[PDB]
Amino acid sequence: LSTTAAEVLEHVDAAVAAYPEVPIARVRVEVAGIPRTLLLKLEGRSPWRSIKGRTALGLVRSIAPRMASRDVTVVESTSGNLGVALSAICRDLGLPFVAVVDLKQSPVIQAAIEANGARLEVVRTPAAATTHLLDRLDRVRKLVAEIPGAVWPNQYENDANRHVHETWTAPEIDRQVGGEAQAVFVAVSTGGTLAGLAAHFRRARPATRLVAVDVEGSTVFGGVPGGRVLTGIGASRRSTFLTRAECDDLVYVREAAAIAACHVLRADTGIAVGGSSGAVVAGALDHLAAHPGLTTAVCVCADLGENYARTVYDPDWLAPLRLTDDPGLLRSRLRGARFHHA
Ligand SMILES: *[C@H](NC(=C)C(=O)O)c1c(COP(=O)(O)O)cnc(C)c1O
Repeated sequence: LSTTAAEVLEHVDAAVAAYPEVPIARVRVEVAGIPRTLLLKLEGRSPWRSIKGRTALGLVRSIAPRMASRDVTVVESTSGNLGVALSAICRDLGLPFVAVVDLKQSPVIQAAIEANGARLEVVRTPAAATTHLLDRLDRVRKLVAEIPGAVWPNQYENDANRHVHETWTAPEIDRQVGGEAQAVFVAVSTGGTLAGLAAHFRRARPATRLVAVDVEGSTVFGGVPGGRVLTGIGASRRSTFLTRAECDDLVYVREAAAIAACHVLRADTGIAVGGSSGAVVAGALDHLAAHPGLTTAVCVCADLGENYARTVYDPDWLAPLRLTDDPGLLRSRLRGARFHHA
């Protein structure tokens, strides 16, 4: 171990011992005449305000031994959340960090990345092309060549991503509500979270249904990429970590139901979840309607609504999509679903 590498490892292990337990909010909603409990795993209640704080620590740990000195620049592609966490860890460690982003990124998340002193490399792909991710990966490789010291953790293929969720995220959930949860709903982009959770649950709770939630136009599990307004959830490439056989079901959600879920849940309970979380809640509403015997499920909520305050919760961003922020109208997009505290 070099000097820089020993320290990084130690910082990462301190962050992990000091990482809080992520809470669960218990919510009830009647679906097709049958009451259901949603266990919302609120991963935005966390130091870097998303689940990707765990991902980021997993990844930094894996790239530490590659660090000779403090010359190293950390480069990574992100839709947002991983940026914030890697950005913060690198600020805390004194290591420079370049975040490769595109124009679709949530402004709130982009601002939290800049505030951590990262360098933003914006990619100029026009919003409503389908090559954003490939263009980001493209630009990352240009930067790894053009910058000495440069180190790419590769969230997309680095097994540390799935591994952290298998060994940390999934046991915590299991320990909290494993005896109760008949299903777990998980949004996909890289697929590392679900691949990790699935690896844990298929061993420890085989009877628990694992359900991927994705959005229209995402090709995590195959298909033809299409344009999307939501971020975090969805990718224009197949997952390295996960195939369709590794989970029990897969539901795609229209983005307007995801948006509707965000607003209605907030109105009904005061829990404001992030965009992918709304898609997960919408997806669980659909899935439970088709499964009368499923009455308790975890929704893994990747982040919270404060990250989307100038998109998903902004009346002006919604107007070009023909949507209000009126909970009553948006409830019609969820078949009248009503949430309450359990
Ligand atoms: C993670 N997405 C990112 C690509 C990132 O750069 O942070 C993500 C996900 C999907 O999680 P995976 O483990 O499948 O990548 C879902 N929801 C949000 C908000 C998010 O940041």
